[PDB]
Amino acid sequence: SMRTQQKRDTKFREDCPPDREELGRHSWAVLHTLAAYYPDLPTPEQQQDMAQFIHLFSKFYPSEECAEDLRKRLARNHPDTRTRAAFTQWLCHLHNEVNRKLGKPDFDCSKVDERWRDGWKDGSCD
Amino acid sequence: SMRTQQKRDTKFREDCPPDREELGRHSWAVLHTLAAYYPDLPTPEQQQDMAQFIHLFSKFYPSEECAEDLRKRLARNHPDTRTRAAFTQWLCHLHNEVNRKLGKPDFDCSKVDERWRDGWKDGSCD
Ligand SMILES: Cc1cc2nc3c(=O)[nH]c(=O)nc-3n(C[C@H](O)[C@H](O)[C@H](O)COP(=O)(O)OP(=O)(O)OC[C@H]3O[C@@H](n4cnc5c(N)ncnc54)[C@H](O)[C@@H]3O)c2cc1C
Ligand SMILES: Cc1cc2nc3c(=O)[nH]c(=O)nc-3n(C[C@H](O)[C@H](O)[C@H](O)COP(=O)(O)OP(=O)(O)OC[C@H]3O[C@@H](n4cnc5c(N)ncnc54)[C@H](O)[C@@H]3O)c2cc1C
Repeated sequence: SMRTQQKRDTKFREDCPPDREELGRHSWAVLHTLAAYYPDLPTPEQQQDMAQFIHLFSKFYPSEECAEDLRKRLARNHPDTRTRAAFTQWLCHLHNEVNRKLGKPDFDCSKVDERWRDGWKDGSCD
Repeated sequence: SMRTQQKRDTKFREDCPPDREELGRHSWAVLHTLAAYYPDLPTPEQQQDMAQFIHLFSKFYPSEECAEDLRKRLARNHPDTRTRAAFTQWLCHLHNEVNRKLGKPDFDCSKVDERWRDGWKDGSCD
């Protein structure tokens, strides 16, 4: 007809405030990348500090419906910050809870190191 | 000649681990958007919590040269979390310190609400 709700075909200026979905994509990128490089043997102070960082993220996330849903999840499913393996997996399953809520498919958590740190073992990121 | 160092012309798969520059763009988007929606009259607990969030961000940022430079800055220039106006401006000047370090121009901090929350007053984001 002529307007379209397909955003890529409408709004061409990139230096605009993120919307809910764009803030979501930036935020998952930040969280999964921080997790990907977290220590395999973090000190107790680091484990405490990462748990507090996730908690404080949930207080300040500015999409209020998303933030409320996050604070509820963290109440039933505290972050496992014991190791890089535990924390990267924990955050992957959390992200999948949100994907399922929104009708998006599960991401295969076995792929988290390829996706967020190492690149696909086929070399398609190189 | 035939390879190019212009990344947009080389690597076409978007679901790859962010590099230093891509993690930077996601991270500034997250920080400036969190700041944009912070309260104008935050409680003392919120002011404390936002300062700790920035500190913990600086401990966990996984590009180590960037993170070290950040922790140095925060030692000389503590976050002003007293109000939304103070904090959005504080974070803009911090981002400009990094821009200057890297040979990028200053961003006009008077534009921060347009850029990160409201959209340009000319309506080019609508
Ligand atoms: C903490 C948080 C809570 C949110 N809650 C809500 C909400 O309650 N309601 C709402 O409408 N929106 C919410 N969002 C926004 C939402 O999750 C999506 O970010 C947004 O809808 C964009 O979806 P997307 O399809 O682009 O992919 P996103 O879900 O943004 O995913 C980005 C990329 O991450 C990778 N990925 C996907 N799943 C995983 C996984 N499980 N582990 C590792 N990598 C993965 C994929 O490569 C994907 O393209 C929230 C976002 C955040 C960061
Ligand atoms: C905390 C932090 C520290 C970093 N330290 C380093 C480092 O020491 N060395 C290094 O090589 N890289 C560092 N980076 C990465 C670096 O700042 C850039 O993110 C990266 O080089 C990409 O640059 P860019 O030109 O795409 O724009 P970015 O600087 O990523 O900016 C993204 C967008 O933010 C907007 N913007 C720019 N400046 C401001 C401002 N002052 N206030 C509000 N909005 C603004 C503009 O619209 C811009 O396009 C760091 C990033 C972070 C988040």
